[PDB]
Amino acid sequence: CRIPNQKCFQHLDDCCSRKCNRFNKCVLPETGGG
Repeated sequence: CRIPNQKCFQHLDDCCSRKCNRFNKCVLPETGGG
């Protein structure tokens, strides 16, 4: 899905995973990058 490696914010919904790290960046889910 839409690549989880972007910047994530509260009202910023882009990364399909919504998995964010300590740098407020999206990270890859266990599902992958579909």
